[PDB]
Amino acid sequence: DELYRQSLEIISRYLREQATGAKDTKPMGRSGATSRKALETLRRVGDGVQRNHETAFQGMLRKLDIKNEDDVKSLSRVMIHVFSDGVTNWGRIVTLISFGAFVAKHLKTINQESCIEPLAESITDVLVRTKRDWLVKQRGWDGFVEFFHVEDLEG
Ligand SMILES: CN1CC/C=C/[C@H](OCCN2CC(F)(F)C2)[C@@H]2CC[C@H]2CN2C[C@@]3(CCCc4cc(Cl)ccc43)COc3ccc(cc32)[C@@](O)(C(=O)NS(=O)(=O)N(C)C)CC1=O
Repeated sequence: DELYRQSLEIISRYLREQATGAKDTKPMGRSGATSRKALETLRRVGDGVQRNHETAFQGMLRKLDIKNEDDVKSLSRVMIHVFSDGVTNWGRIVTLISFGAFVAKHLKTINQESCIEPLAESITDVLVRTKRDWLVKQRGWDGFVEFFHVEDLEG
């Protein structure tokens, strides 16, 4: 399952990078060039979403009351409720992943770093396993990179 593997790698790296503040130096697996550009895109676009919606992000986190492994496990049900049961577009996918990074940073601050990788698997599961058809039709991560591509300015 190339799409799942690639999705997991991108999502995991972003969540880990966000939580630790350090870049992972290990090579990407398959389709490395696209995965690199996807991660760079998430860095640009996800960071903005977290700031543009700072108050709501803090509010949702407080509402979820995330303390440990059991609470982190319960998030899949909530992701299905909120994300899967709605329209699909790249903006909503970025918000899914960006709030994931927001949760990962919370896990770091409460010294629950070990829950970050399971969280990343949970997000990947919801995204790929409920929206595969849409993702394929939109050209997957290549489509993601193309969608958010910014032209160089003249002059
Ligand atoms: C306009 N926006 C961004 C702003 C919305 C912020 C939202 O808060 C609204 C105000 N609430 C927070 C409160 F304090 F409880 C009062 C939530 C902050 C995270 C937003 C909820 N989640 C986050 C969520 C759901 C919660 C659990 C979760 C966990 C992980 Cl690890 C990752 C993602 C998620 C599913 O992913 C989302 C995808 C798309 C949208 C919203 C998603 C959205 O696509 C979406 O559908 N949001 S919404 O259902 O709440 N509604 C505003 C349309 C995001 C969107 O439209």
